[PDB]
Formats: sequence, structure tokens, C-alpha cells
Amino acid sequence: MERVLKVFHYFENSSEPTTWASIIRHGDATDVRGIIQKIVDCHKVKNVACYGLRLSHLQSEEVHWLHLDMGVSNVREKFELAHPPEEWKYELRIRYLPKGFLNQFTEDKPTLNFFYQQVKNDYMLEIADQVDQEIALKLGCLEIRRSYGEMRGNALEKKSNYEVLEKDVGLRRFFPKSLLDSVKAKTLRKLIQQTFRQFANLNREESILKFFEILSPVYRFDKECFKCALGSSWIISVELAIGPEEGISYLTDKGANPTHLADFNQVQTIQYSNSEDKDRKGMLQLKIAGAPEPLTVTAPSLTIAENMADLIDGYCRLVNGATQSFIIRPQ
Repeated sequence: MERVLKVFHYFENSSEPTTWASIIRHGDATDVRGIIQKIVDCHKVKNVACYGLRLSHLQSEEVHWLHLDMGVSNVREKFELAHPPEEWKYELRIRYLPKGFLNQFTEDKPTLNFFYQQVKNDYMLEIADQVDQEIALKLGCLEIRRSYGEMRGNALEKKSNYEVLEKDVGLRRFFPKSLLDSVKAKTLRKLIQQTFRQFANLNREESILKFFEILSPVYRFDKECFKCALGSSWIISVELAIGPEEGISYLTDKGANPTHLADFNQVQTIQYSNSEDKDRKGMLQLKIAGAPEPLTVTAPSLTIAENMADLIDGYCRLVNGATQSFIIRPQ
């Protein structure tokens, strides 16, 4: 008949962020796109095409993006053959960003906060500990400014208000442990108070937007990179960079600008598979208009090739008012 699927998401709902999730039902007809739309609709999302569904094993760092066209039951059965239900986590995420996403998300609050919560969650989990003091202070303060909109600008100056944050709430919800430790609870309070000073005037949207501006130079949430090789005859190892601002590009120097290859709106079709020999590598092929030869990509594994295909498929769907997948599969 039908099954129940728990999907974690980033729509702030007064409670523990880790518990932000939705339970949805699905049948043999239900597909990934269907699940995504159902959830974003209950939150009045306007930029639906920006959302994807990522699945991960709580045990390892391996990630699997579920293709919008695939059936939920089919995919759920496949992975449950590898590991049982409790070791899998399905989370709704924004993956396909429109050209000037922050500016556009401004007109879609539900999605501005969602993107903010997701990116903030990745910040606290991956680089919060090893990031500059000033940054962890600014970013942490901005969140306080945002989470407490109706609070006075100099309210933190009053030791009791701060004490509520240190005792009742927990500064861990805003700053990294490598920050709360490397400083005196007295020096910390003063550092937080004066840092907050500069963001006291900002409103929620301004706080969110300011948060991104500060995080971007030390963390990229506007693109995904993949180490792989290009070519069909003289394979060349490179690092692909895929995002709204550069479409499909490859890295060269460090701080240099990625070199453009193609725009998402030039992609005619996508196809992927296993290496045609004794190899655990995945092949990805893109037919691009205005390009004589197809772009052939050789990724470390089939999983990566599949994860890349979803990224491009999702982008092709976005730049176009497309609802049709651009991936070629055995009919």
C-alpha cells in the first residue's frame, strides 16, 4: 500500500533544530519531486525548483542525492538492502541556486530562512571550530540579533540578559566550542557584547544577509566542487566547480577565478554509467549545444557521477521552466 518516510528539513519550527522534520506517506507511484513539492508547499515556498533530497548513512560521510524523477519506494528499497532504516537519514535541501539567489530569496522568506538555516548548520558543523575568532563572534552575534528580533540593541549590556544566554539557552547554539573554551567566561561576555554592538540595528533579513556576506569569504555555499577528469581520449585531471555564478567550470590556481566551460542552459542531455571495464569509476556525459564534442567526465565512483548528474539535471530544470528530466535512462 504505502510507507511512512521521515524527512529532515530546515524550516524553523520553535524547538530543537535537529528535530526539524516532516513525516510523509508514499506509494508505488510517489516520486522524489512529489515528496519535495508536498513539503515545500506546506511552508508556502515560491522557489520550489531549488530543492533537492539528499540521503546519507549516519555511519559514513557517503551522500546520495535522490533524482527528482526516481520513485521513493524504489530508491528506499535499494538502500534498505545495504543498511537498515535507522542508519539512513533523508534531508530536504536547497541544492540548485538561481543566478542571484540571495537577492531572489528575499522575496521568498520561507526559502531565505531555510537556506540560512541549512548553510548555518553546515557552518557550525564543518568550519566553526577552525575559523577566526572575529568571524565566530560576528556570525554568532548576528544569529542572536536575528533569533531575538524584538530585543533591545543594548540589551546584552545588562548582565542578566546575557546570563540567560549563558545559563538557560546555551552559547553553544551560536558559537563553536573551540571559542567558548579558548577564552574566559568574562572576556567572552565582553567580546560578545562589543561585537553585537555593530549589528544591533540590523533587522532579521539584514542579519541573515549580513551573515552570508561574512561567511562567504571563508566558506563557499554557492557552489559544489568535484575532483575528476575531462575528456574521451586524453583524459585530464581537474576539479569541476558547479554553481549559479559560474555554471560548469574548473579550478586552476587557488584564489583565481574558475574557468567557464558551459552554461546550464546549453545542456541538452545528461547520461551516466559504470566504467566500461575493470574499474570502480563512473562516467558522465553531457551533450552541450554550441559544442562539437560532448563533455565526458570520469569521476572516482558511480555514486559521485550520480550525485553530479542530479546537480546538473536540477540546474537544467531551473534555468528552464522545465519539469522534464534531462537525464537519459533505459526506457
